[PDB]
Amino acid sequence: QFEERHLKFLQQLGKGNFGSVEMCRYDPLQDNTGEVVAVKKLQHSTEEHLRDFEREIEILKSLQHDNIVKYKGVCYSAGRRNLKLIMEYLPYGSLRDYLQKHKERIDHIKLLQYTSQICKGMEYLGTKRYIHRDLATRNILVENENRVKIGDFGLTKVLPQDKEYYKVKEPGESPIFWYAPESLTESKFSVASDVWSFGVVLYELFTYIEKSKSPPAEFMRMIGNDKQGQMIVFHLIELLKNNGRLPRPDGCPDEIYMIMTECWNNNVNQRPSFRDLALRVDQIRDNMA
Ligand SMILES: Cc1cnc(Nc2cc(F)c(C3CCN(C)CC3)c(F)c2)nc1Nc1ccc(F)c(N2CCCS2(=O)=O)c1
Repeated sequence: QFEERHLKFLQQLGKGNFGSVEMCRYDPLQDNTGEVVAVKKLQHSTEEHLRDFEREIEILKSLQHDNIVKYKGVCYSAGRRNLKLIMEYLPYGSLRDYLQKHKERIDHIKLLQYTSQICKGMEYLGTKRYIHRDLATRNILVENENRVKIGDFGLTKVLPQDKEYYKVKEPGESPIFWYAPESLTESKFSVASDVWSFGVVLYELFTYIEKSKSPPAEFMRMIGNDKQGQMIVFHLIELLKNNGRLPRPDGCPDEIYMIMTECWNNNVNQRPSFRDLALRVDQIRDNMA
């Protein structure tokens, strides 16, 4: 759909797990009438990454929801190598940076608005049996002050038809401080591990991304900063099996922290569903208004 000769580079937006994203202008008339778009590409176009990137593209194309970043197309040159994914451009960047920069205008009601939008997006993913696997505020984007969207599907897996978990071990470093215990121990990913990660996202939101209060800082302080290398993971595992948890963020109401701790159940089957999470969050939001 998009021809790369018209994809005009404006800046690099971010560099992630085997991918990078650039802000470009698609200007096929070359008269500065084209629209600004986001362009995702691989930084090493090997074949596992190309096939996984094709899976990611197909997954994003199959999703249409107010709280999921919009797929716009693909662009290739030289016979389908250098595949690029074209997406809508969201002008406010990640929810992590946005929250860090506007923490004194964003009150609790607004945090719960974002929360409820994230839960609706995640429930829509669950209806397609997609497991996102990388839920974090750095991965949620801000369209405007009233709308956020889940935004990076590079790790998203489709559940097998006969099971409710997906076992995956990738080469790479892993956002272990967002991982459910069964994901750390058995590499099992499910809707319930996405619910654990969502609990961590709720924590993040209510810390307003204060630097010492991030999940990596809190967990490294809890287990001890002398842990170093693979051994860190080991200690984290013990911390979670002895019911060590991230603390209640400053100013967080007890109801919200209880939602968080209910999402951090060691028992996979006792974690709430995203529909219930949305219902509780919406009722709290209505109580506050
Ligand atoms: C699809 C999409 C649409 N619009 C936008 N708008 C956007 C607007 C911005 F002002 C910024 C920043 C704000 C902060 N300073 C540094 C400069 C500009 C920005 F970073 C993004 N971004 C999108 N995606 C995206 C962006 C950035 C990413 F790192 C990743 N990721 C793929 C590798 C890891 S990642 O999965 O996080 C996806």
